[PDB]
Amino acid sequence: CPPSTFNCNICRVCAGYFRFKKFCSSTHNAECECIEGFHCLGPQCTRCEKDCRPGQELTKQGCKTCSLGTFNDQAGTGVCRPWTNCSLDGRSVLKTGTTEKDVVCGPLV
Ligand SMILES: *[C@@H]1O[C@H](CO)[C@@H](O)[C@H](O)[C@H]1NC(C)=O
Repeated sequence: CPPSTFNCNICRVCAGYFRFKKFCSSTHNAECECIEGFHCLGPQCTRCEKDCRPGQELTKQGCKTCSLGTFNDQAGTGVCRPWTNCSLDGRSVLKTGTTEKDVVCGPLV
């Protein structure tokens, strides 16, 4: 297919933020994937999106901010998880929660 051997047509080129997932051959077209530090945005991978910051998680529709009351301290990986509930643990709140940081509970009251 890169030399004219035509259903085979013209080969896709994977450059920049794209690299080759599957190389082109006589039987099939080349397939792209996103470079490390990036992920496919949409089902066909027409765009790449930068891996998510802390305070976000990777969904099927790209990076999304953690919903209020959840956090993700990891950069480029992990899931938004609920804040520690100090009250259920018999403790009080010493430092409040954020999208990036869990609540810090105090000593046993
Ligand atoms: C902890 O969970 C209890 C039980 O549902 C609830 O009363 C309390 O408001 C919760 N607090 C936080 C900070 O999540």
